[PDB]
Amino acid sequence: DKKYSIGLAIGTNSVGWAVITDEYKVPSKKFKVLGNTDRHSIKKNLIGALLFDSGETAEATRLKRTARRRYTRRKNRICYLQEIFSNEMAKVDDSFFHRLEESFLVEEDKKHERHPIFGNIVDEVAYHEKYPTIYHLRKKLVDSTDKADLRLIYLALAHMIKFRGHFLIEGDLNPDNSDVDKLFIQLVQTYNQLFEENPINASGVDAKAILSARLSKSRRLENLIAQLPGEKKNGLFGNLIALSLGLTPNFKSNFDLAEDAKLQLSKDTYDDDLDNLLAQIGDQYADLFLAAKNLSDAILLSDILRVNTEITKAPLSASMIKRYDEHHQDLTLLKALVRQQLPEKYKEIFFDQSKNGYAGYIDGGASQEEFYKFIKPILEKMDGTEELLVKLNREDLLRKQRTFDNGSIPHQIHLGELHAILRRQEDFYPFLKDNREKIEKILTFRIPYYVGPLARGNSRFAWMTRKSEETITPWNFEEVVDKGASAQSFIERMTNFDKNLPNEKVLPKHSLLYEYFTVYNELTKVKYVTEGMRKPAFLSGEQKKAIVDLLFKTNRKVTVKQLKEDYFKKIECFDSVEISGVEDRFNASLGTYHDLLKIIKDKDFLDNEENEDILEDIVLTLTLFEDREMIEERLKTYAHLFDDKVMKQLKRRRYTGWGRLSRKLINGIRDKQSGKTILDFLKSDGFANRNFMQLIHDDSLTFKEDIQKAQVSGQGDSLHEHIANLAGSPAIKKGILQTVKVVDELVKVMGRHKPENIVIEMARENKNSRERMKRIEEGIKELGSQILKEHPVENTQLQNEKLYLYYLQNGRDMYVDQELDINRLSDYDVDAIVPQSFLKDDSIDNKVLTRSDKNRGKSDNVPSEEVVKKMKNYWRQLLNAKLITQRKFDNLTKAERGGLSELDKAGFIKRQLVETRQITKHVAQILDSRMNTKYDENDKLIREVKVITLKSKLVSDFRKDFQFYKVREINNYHHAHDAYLNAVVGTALIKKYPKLESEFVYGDKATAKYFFYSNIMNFFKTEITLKRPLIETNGETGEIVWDKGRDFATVRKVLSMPQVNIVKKTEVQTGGFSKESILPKRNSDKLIARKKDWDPKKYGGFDSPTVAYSVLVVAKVEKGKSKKLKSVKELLGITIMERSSFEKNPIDFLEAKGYKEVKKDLIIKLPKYSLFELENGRKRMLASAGELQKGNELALPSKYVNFLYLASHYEKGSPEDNEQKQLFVEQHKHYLDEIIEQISEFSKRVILADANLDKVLSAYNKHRDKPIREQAENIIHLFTLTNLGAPAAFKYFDTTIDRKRYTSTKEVLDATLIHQSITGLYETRIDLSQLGG
RNA sequence: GGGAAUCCCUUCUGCAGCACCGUUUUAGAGCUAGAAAUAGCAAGUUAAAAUAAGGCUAGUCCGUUAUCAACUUGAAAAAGUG
DNA sequence: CAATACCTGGTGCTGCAGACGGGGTTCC
DNA sequence: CCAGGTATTG
Ligand SMILES: [K+]
Ligand SMILES: [K+]
Ligand SMILES: [K+]
Ligand SMILES: [K+]
Ligand SMILES: [K+]
Ligand SMILES: [K+]
Ligand SMILES: [K+]
Ligand SMILES: [K+]
Ligand SMILES: [K+]
Ligand SMILES: [K+]
Ligand SMILES: [Mg+2]
Ligand SMILES: [Mg+2]
Repeated sequence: DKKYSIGLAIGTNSVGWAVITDEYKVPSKKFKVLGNTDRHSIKKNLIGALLFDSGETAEATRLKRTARRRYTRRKNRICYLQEIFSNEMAKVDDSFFHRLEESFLVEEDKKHERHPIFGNIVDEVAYHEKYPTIYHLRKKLVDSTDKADLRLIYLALAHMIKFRGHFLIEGDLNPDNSDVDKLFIQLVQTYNQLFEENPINASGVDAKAILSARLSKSRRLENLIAQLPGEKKNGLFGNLIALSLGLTPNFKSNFDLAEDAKLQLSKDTYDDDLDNLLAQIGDQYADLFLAAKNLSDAILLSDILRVNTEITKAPLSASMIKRYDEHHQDLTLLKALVRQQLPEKYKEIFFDQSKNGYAGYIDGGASQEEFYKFIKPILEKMDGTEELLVKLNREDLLRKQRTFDNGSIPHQIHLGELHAILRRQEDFYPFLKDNREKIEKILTFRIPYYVGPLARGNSRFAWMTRKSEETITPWNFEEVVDKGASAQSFIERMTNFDKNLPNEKVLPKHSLLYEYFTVYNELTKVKYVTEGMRKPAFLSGEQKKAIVDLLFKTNRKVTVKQLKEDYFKKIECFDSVEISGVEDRFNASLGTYHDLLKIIKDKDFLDNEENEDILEDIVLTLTLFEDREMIEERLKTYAHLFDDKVMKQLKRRRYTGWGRLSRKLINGIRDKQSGKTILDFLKSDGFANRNFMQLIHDDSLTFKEDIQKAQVSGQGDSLHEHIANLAGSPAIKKGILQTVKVVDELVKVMGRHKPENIVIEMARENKNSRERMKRIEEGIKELGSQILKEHPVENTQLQNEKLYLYYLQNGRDMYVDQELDINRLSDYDVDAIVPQSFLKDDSIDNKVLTRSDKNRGKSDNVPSEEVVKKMKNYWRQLLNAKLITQRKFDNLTKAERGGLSELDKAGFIKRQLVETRQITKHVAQILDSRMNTKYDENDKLIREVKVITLKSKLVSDFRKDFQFYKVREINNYHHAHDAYLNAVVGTALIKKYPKLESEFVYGDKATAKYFFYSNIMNFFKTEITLKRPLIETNGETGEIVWDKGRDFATVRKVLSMPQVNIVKKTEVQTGGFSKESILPKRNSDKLIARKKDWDPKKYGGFDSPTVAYSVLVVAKVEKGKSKKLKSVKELLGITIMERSSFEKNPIDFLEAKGYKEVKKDLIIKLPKYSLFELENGRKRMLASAGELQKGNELALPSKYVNFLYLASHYEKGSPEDNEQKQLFVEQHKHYLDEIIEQISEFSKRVILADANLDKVLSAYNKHRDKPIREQAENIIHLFTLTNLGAPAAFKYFDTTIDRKRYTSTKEVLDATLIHQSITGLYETRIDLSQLGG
């Protein structure tokens, strides 16, 4: 009675729970029932499962929040411009902005004339005739010298400001890198300057048309190279052109380089990458690569601007007008062609918005892509459509001006047109001259990402600090906003403090002191032996100093070969030396030292300790800030120390990331007796050579004492705060908090008696096609492969394992250097790099596509050495293209390092059994600290409750070994059953082997451990491979842990119990008010106004609102023309938008809806999934205010569940055991009819879907000659009809059963409402029939 | 067992700053023949404004995450109840 | 009222911090 | 993908 344990199964949508006794039995209690029914108590088994909707991330909320801010600020830009235009526009047209503001209104509601620009129909029609698009007006106002109407000037400037373009490019544009011809010519000039003996004849080469052509980068490269005889695309000039076109050329073979020189102008590394390449071949080639960069800028701009820039200063608007003119010409030609050749199709093409013709393209919902797909065969079917087809395949036919690709347009182009119009019209309007830079600033200004929202103490997201308390504008931003303090707070609010010194900021990752620390920390544990030496020796202080000065300060990376040859041979005169503590090359390195040595070119400055501070500060500025102007402002204090050239090169250098220790810990605090810092000991510590860990843990030093003193205790978090700050998915965090609440309630159930053990098991948890396609595109263009050209793929298709592996392997076998056939993927094998017997990893990271798995070698180990020798280079190419990860490459190449040792296999099995994920440890810590709170005489924790953590494989193997099978589709009982089995297995496992507590309980020979952990669960078995007692006891205590004659029967009876407390968490719905779609006007009271005065009957709006929670209303409503009061009882869905109004005053809200004399005390708040019971135990859940969900569980008996598992081949064993299971299936075939009858009785009692049940019965009687396996597999599908929750469709073979929905909630108003606690053991039942007259 | 620093990374959480579309109502004089029903043709590419209703704290801020059985108290926060 | 069937905001970019899981060097 | 809103049909 008093002693019990708890089993828990923590999932993303469920928390299973069970209470067990000494004999692994589940108790049952009488629980009091509250309410107004005649039932005063109820018998409950202490087993169940809480169900809840998934916890959501904050991402969608954040995207909507930032979009909201962007809409507000766009409006503010327009408002700034209008404030500038106010007075003079009032002189010209005192209602122009008023007409713009009310343009959306219907004429009935307009307070001014309905024509926006000019206020009369003649002028308006004339305007549209002269300027059919806004880009016509923009080009005119840029080119013309005449004084223009102020309203048209405003419209042009406002159109530029409202849709200003991206900010991906820093600086200014059109810096004479505009022409592709001239930059190509200059690239030829530079190349011919370096290679006089090998010049290129570029005469007659139309570089403009070739490089700006609308074709793939590689195709344009091929076109240009074809125009150059004796020049190949992978030559030097070909690689430069490929770099300008945006490809990833490898300049290695061009310059006979050893280090691969892959360059892409888009990658962040290029600025350093080039500097690396230029380090090997010299700086004579710098001019060449920079000329190629200029050419790249030219080609990128030629993508956007398709017009000659010498006829107009508005090339973008001119290109839009080109779109318009070609659209007009081609539409005229297409209309004439269709009239002549296909006159019957003309109406469908140009009049039917429902079809994807021109009518649906302009008036319907047809996109440019859909319109091209619809009209492609029509153009092919006709004659004279040759050039129209050319334009269609170029995606340049009948184009609009506002299109999806206009995202390419940089803001500098709109800025050029804006500045041009201002320059034209400031000659006539003085306020345009005085406010020119102001309007330009309105277009150009961005709030920096490091500043955040410009709040004033009412934003939990803001961090900006102001230099003065006044309104921030785009023009006073630098003066009002403290950009320095704001940018510093942006980082320091997120960065960790030193854990050893909690009040000390952490050093920058690339700090010189930090890398000195890391290098000395690694170097102090290096040992070496020679011949005459008796014992390996540490490196002395002088030796480490010499190694740093000779190797670490002359090479970016120091290898063990460099250590042996460049020091031990050159200095110590050793011909042979054995090194330990480092393999291949040192992990740490003085990278910042070499960066700054290249930049400032003063090694003595870098080595002088007096400059330490300065250098540190500099790196800090390069790490703390990312804006080059702010970096310049901060480095200005050291301008006197370096040349202007060095200062510029220093500006361009930037670092990211932070270390993990503070400067005060590394080189600040000093040991009391020695007076030496941590770094001082790392540089020299006699013959002990203590490292960081030893230094801060040595009781003979002051470091440990000072670290203990420096720790501070912050304000303790709450349970919810602690769980929220955990590192994990918000879904599993929701599960964790629910688990803790379940444990608290269970302890209260057991009379505040704490359990003996708590066994917890956390489920392994596994758009995305977009990320996969991004990976494959990047890796293939980085690879330089044409696999996407020769074989096109949709991102969705990549959800196929084998095809995704095909593209990740560039269509090649991973074990044989051969090509694979896409059409033969069904014949190929997917192989685990490390076998799944050892590592149960089914990720693409551990899988590989090969023709035959036989070719991997031996199945017991990692791929053989022969395969590695064959395929290592191909694997390295796949690695550098990110097509395979480093771990995948290392597992693939482990055979050359000995392959899998026996220790590796032992560790793999141990991993399969012992849980090591950090989040599970955090849950165990939470439970352990809540259960165990007292301390003993030695002030050590008293662990009354053992928190055991198990992995899912233990209970899964238990179920499969002792035929306690699970079928998830039958019902939700399997969560509770998993919890029960977790408790049983964990308690029994630690009872049998107490020494396992260290492995399995929270708190403080390889063949032998492999054998042991593989045979840890054999004590449950009676006979193993190739016998054991029926009673299993503990060896030392003699206590019984498992009775194989009685306890298995207990587990069976527990899993057979029909009454299981499955509780669906009732939740108030939150989030969006309704569907986002802005529907057109319609006569319906379902439409919701998008603005207070926008009557949806005239303006359209939203519908489909989400009900936050329903409310039971008992009141009277007026009836008929007489308004006679009639008593009612009904459900009112309070929408999310209505919730605040309803809660502020419920009576006023309800009376506004029409209810009179509302019984205030009878108002019942009913969230989603509110439980109601009707007749014959039939239950419903509240799906909404006008729909219900299935509220019952189908407790299918255990015999039928195990039969369904075995018959369907759900998941083997000995062939004799296989045939025993097959013979049992065939001997119990009648279980099929018995299961169908169980389902039918359940559906007639509870589901009440006459049509669906009859159709299912007909479908079952139709496929009775089908194989037993397939019939069982589809019986599994049938349980969707009876599953708890929302109805859904399901297929029995090819017969589709659509969901029967409960579109009415009238009945629950007279049924019994059931309020359940979190476990469901405590209930309050309210007979709703006793409400209302 | 647990933990630390470094290397190669890997995956995910949280935050800020932007762009392009979409949609919605209005504006872009449709014409001719019919009494009209309708028929024959012309035309189409653009813009304004909104983009959670809105809020007070009035900021170039905030408004979709997390958390929530019932009951007794409680203004609430919370505690308590089988 | 029951069956039925439709519908459902999307794309692209920049910058930053952190923990996580897992191979390796060294330690507590 | 779900699964609740909506209108159409009856
Ligand atoms: K009017
Ligand atoms: K050629
Ligand atoms: K369209
Ligand atoms: K190494
Ligand atoms: K930085
Ligand atoms: K100077
Ligand atoms: K919520
Ligand atoms: K939700
Ligand atoms: K509940
Ligand atoms: K590690
Ligand atoms: Mg707004
Ligand atoms: Mg638009």
